[PDB]
Amino acid sequence: LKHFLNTQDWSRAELDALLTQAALFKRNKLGSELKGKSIALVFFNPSMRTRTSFELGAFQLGGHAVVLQPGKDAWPIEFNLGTVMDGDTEEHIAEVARVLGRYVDLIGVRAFPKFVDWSKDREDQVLKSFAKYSPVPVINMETITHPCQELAHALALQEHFGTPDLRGKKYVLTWTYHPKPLNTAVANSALTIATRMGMDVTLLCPTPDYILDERYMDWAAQNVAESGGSLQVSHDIDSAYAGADVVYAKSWGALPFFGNWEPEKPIRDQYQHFIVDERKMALTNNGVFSHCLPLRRNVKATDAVMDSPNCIAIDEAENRLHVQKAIMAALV
Amino acid sequence: LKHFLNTQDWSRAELDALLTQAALFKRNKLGSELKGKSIALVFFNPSMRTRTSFELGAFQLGGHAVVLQPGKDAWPIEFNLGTVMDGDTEEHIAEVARVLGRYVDLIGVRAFPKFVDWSKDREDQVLKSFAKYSPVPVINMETITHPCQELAHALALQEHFGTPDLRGKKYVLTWTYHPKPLNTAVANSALTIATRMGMDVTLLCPTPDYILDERYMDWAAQNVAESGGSLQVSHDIDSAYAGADVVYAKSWGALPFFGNWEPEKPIRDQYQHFIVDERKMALTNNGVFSHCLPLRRNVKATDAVMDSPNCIAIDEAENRLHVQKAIMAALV
Amino acid sequence: LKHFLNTQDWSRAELDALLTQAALFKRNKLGSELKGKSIALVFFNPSMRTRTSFELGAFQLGGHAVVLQPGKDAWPIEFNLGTVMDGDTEEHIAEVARVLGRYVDLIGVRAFPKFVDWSKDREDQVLKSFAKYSPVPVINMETITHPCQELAHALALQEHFGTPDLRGKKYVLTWTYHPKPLNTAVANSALTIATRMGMDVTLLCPTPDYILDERYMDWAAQNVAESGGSLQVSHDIDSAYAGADVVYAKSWGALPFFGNWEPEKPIRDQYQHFIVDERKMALTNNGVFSHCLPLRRNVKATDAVMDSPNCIAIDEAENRLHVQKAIMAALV
Repeated sequence: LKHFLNTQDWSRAELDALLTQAALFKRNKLGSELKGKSIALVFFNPSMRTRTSFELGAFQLGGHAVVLQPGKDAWPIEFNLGTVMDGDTEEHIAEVARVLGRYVDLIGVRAFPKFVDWSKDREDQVLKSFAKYSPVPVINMETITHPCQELAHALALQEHFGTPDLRGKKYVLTWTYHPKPLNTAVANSALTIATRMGMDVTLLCPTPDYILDERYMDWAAQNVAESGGSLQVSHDIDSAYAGADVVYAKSWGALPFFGNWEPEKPIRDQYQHFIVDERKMALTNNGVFSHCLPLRRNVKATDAVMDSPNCIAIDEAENRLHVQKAIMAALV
Repeated sequence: LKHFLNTQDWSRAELDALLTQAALFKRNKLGSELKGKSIALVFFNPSMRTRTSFELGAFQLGGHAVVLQPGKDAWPIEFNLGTVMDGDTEEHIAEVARVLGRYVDLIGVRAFPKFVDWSKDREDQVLKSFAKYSPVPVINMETITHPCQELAHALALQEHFGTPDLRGKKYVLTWTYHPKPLNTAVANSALTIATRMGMDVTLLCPTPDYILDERYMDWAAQNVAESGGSLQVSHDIDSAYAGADVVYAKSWGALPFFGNWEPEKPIRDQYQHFIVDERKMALTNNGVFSHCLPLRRNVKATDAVMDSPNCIAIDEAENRLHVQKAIMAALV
Repeated sequence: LKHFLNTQDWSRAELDALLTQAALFKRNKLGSELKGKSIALVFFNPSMRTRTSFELGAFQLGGHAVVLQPGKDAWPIEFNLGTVMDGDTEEHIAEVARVLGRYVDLIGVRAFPKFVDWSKDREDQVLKSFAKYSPVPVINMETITHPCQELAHALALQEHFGTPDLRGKKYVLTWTYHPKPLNTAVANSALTIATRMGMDVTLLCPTPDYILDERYMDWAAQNVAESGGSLQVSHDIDSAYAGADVVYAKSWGALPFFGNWEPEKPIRDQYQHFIVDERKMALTNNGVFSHCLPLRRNVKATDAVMDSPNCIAIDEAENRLHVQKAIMAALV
């Protein structure tokens, strides 16, 4: 059974086909690819873009999305195997996945890490358990990676430069400030897709402690070797933005300080100058800026940058609708 | 771009057309006016009638409504301009409105005042910000006015008297009791529409402190001059209900005591006799009674009055469905 | 007006017709029985299977379900008659049922007992009030009985044995452990339907204190007399499972300890051995096991039993979709 857990599991030809179908749906949005079919959108965390785009995408293709929130309107779910369920969880994922599988044709799942222990969060237990027990395709709506965001981002870039071939473009994935440590998911995904697309990628971050998990650094290395791009880690702002064609910002807590954010607070607070502003963007080769959203203004990026004509964040957000319809169409 | 923020922004001919389309939809409820289209229903507060009627209205016209709850299932939104977003809000309305605008064809918004400072609540910041940044029409689902309720109310009255011309009818907008101070929204709207319709309006309230905001008292004065009706403020129950054709009840906290409700409590508590009962309704010219709902029985109105054949509250509630379909159809 | 509050209110011919239409829908799931129609699914408690199956069922028949949660996204509702509503409730069921009745064609309602006083919970006030004031058919989505579960369960059994006639089969409704006292609803329903189907029913429970409310014991006695089956209460595990054809497990708090669960805790805790495991199921006549779900693994039933090919819980869950479509189709 084929799922959409990560773009890394898909071949370049399959991803290219997805992006092309997405472009096609953008030209003709109403279709019958999901006529009479349904998708269960399981959210373990809040969402505005993902819930809205998936719900509308199902509707536009003749299907129907059922939105579920375990712990809120639905029952809390247990994922550990061979355990005595006398705690807070009411039912096991083994039953939940099988039951949903008797109702819907697709299952989307959003589950952010707990932020207590990265060693446990990095296993991607929720998503993997759904994929393991579900008899129908499972779609990652964001866990420790955000593959739907990757494709919306990729499409937006191809549309901006007017070509599907992004090789040679200078891509800067820069860390940004936030009063708290966040999920590395979007950063993991940006690094993954930018390298898979063969761009010259530079991972700009405050210190070596902010380098992404080895898993993704390795995916990136393997992607560069196959795509013809390049990977580089940098801690110098100016040399990074210089001649950049694309700048993608995202904040995340240093992995080594996972679970023990107390001492990491004073560390992030001394790098508030990583905020994307006009000065930095002026160093780029008339580069484009984007963010997965939601974005805190004057913290992650300045009002000027957000309101700049070079900001394609709204276009990237729109593309979430189109690429997700291509994904559901391909899996059903 | 045309929005539906207040009936006051619309000409009498445009409002008449809306009411007529509403009557038409009431006769033939299924249509294709919104086929393949969608509306984002953004709720910052609870709702039963508004959410249900809008969701069903979109469905009956071939469209689809996406229900969003910021702070609950969606991310909290910031509305202030040029501010450092390092607080509770995750994203700015500038981005939210633009993003939604890439997904849906219409946006409905419900946001009650905070009740901390009327000077700030009366600016109608949430609704105005959506209308300012949204590339698609915005619909008021209740903020400091409730225009959809106005039209449902107006239609119900025209149906009751069997004519679209309500001039000459004696209309009484009376304040009612409630253990707490409420939003003046529905009262502001009732005063607005009753005068726009040219009726002889009397604003019955305990003391001069319960007179509505000047903005609406002025809209009313201007409406009377154009419609041929009349406006009057009264603090005497009996003289008010006398010969009334319509009685609309609604409770609200005295504006001058906004933010400082402590001393206003003992003031409202000594006017519990404003409750609409059989004795008062018996003084009317076989008048009709209604309320926007939800209504607390034996507090705002008695069981007898609510169960009376002269109570058209259920009809007014139904009409919310029909007038909203006319509104969405007109804006799309 | 015909409602679906309990199978006991329906004749055997009407129930048989429902089960047959359910089997028909299982073969051809898309239809137009609810084209342009809608159902309001009112949930006063969480739900995964019921919300999903009803929402999808409405969709597959061309209709639309509106999901409402009083106290959450909708306003809290008052059910007591002739009372001063100055408390937590905002509106009365008399108005809520009438209003919904002007919007939708069917109303489903889920409301679990409060667990404070069985004498009050057993009156089934919420469901009865909806049926009393609603101008459209009302459907029980689980209160003190779970009739939709009964039919899904019954269909699954007929499919398993390959015949609609279940007379003669040995049916064991066994109590199971849980760190807390639960609703007797599913147990009440299992006893009701198993006897209505004419099976040889044995109510297995720890002590006489765990015998179900007289209302259902009497329904069962009357059912046996009409169906040709039999009813028996047992406190001996081994003699119960012996030669059983079906074993349905469910946990519930002893009625006599309702409201005062403190002393009932040490009582349930000494019967943890009622958990359905391989040893017990091995005593059956190659019997089938099921549970309404959600189910806590290694508490109510063991991993082995749940993963056994004799467990038809997933099939029973699926059937909720089919029998509910038959119910809505019959009532509309």
